[PDB]
Amino acid sequence: GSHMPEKKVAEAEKKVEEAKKKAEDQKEEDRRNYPTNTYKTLELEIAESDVEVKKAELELVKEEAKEPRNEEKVKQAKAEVESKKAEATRLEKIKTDRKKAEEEAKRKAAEEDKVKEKP
Repeated sequence: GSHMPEKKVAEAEKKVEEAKKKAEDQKEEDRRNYPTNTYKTLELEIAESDVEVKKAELELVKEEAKEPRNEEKVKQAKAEVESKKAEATRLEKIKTDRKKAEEEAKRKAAEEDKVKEKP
């Protein structure tokens, strides 16, 4: 990392704020889809978990180069947030497992909506 590191953490924080803003767009789901209570939309929690690993990398860009440059501690912490990336990616399995489970024969072959595919 480094750069001062203040430079790298500040410029990447501006990015992590757009990342947070888009996860709040999927929160808009988890407050509009409460009405319906399908709300718990793993697409949100996937993005939010991986985005908070990205956040956590910016925190370690400080704790390398502010700092005693005990280079082992950023690297340790990368392996810990890599486990949290694996958790974000394990929710990516849950949205897929949901998708195949909630396919309650939606494709009745008589939905009429098929006209866009088979005119």
